[PDB]
Amino acid sequence: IHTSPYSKDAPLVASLSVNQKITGRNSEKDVRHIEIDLGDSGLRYQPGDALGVWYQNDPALVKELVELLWLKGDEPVTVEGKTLPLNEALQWHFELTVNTANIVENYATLTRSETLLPLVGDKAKLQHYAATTPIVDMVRFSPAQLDAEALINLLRPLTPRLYSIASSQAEVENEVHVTVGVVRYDVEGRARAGGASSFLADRVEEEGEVRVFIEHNDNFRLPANPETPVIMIGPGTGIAPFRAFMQQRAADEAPGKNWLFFGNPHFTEDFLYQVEWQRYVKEGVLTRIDLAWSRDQKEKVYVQDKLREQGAELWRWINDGAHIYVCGDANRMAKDVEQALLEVIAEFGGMDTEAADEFLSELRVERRYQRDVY
Ligand SMILES: Cc1cc2nc3c(=O)[nH]c(=O)nc-3n(C[C@H](O)[C@H](O)[C@H](O)COP(=O)(O)OP(=O)(O)OC[C@H]3O[C@@H](n4cnc5c(N)ncnc54)[C@@H](O)[C@H]3O)c2cc1C
Repeated sequence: IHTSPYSKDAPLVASLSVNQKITGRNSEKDVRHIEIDLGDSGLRYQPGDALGVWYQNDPALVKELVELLWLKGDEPVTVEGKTLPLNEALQWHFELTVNTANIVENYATLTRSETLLPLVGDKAKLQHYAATTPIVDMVRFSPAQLDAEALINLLRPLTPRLYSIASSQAEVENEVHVTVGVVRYDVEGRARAGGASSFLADRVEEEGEVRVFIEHNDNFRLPANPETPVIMIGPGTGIAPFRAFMQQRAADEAPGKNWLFFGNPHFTEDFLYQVEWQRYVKEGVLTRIDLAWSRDQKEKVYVQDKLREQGAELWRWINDGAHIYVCGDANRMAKDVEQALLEVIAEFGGMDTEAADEFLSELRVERRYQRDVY
């Protein structure tokens, strides 16, 4: 019923309409609010879905790599059977911004780096090297000749990055919006960044071309049912889909109660989309909002601490049939929010541990505990 030309292979050639820094002038983060125009295409998506974004590497990063190897583009290389100049394969077809244990160990072996060979066969050193030294600086630090084919052989194909959608088409129309944290760091003074997030944030697009597709997520959806209470836990860039949810519930005039738990380092710099949350609260759509600012005062505070502190009202909402949503960092945040939810269930339901556990699992079976963590 909704088939669509357009997918990860065959993406829509869309364009960039807004690229706006959303963190204040003293934040440590660079977060962009992006809006991509979907023209005529009819690309459709629902709150909860994600936008797949094809990206190109930075041409100044390819150039730095090409030059440290003594090559230029000129060098023909084979990518999936077609013959291309090396700087095109590097800009469009291969990953340059993520280093791995495997790429280090292979590059070490291949070039016989005098300086990286001591890492070969040592997992912990390899992962540590990779986790701190991007490809381009591994080559700076270990000069060695590499043909263009041996260079391409070593790299991993480029793949699109997924960004939770931050808009509802009922509000925005033929537009998609996304909330991108831009990965930025430096090695000795050389500015480095995430391939896709820095592409969106700094390069291709000027107001300008982007290749996109929808990654549907039927396991991350508002209640069909405008009256069911929703609980939303999305710190940092995890707030995206919750901006999709609220655009939807405001446009549909759903009367259901909505609660947002949000968190980030500083109230005055990292309150993503702060004046929307104020208008939502003012219009009656956002019922409750709890905020955790980790760096504003000494003791570190996170959304899990706020869940714990609102346990009793959380338990009352859960008992009113609330849906619970978690979005954001899978590594520590998802796990710490889970435990806090288990502790709220145990303490305000009457149960302790295994029963709290069965209770959350029943909520998930049942589709009242949905997560999009990454
Ligand atoms: C379903 C889903 C939804 C998502 N939603 C969002 C979203 O709403 N917003 C969002 O921002 N992201 C989201 N992401 C994550 C996003 O897809 C990306 O993985 C993220 O944008 C990073 O991609 P990148 O291309 O910019 O960087 P990459 O190029 O993939 O790289 C990150 C890296 O930089 C290096 N690195 C970083 N810092 C340093 C340092 N100091 N020292 C040396 N090495 C370092 C690399 O080795 C690795 O660490 C989502 C992911 C998924 C799967």
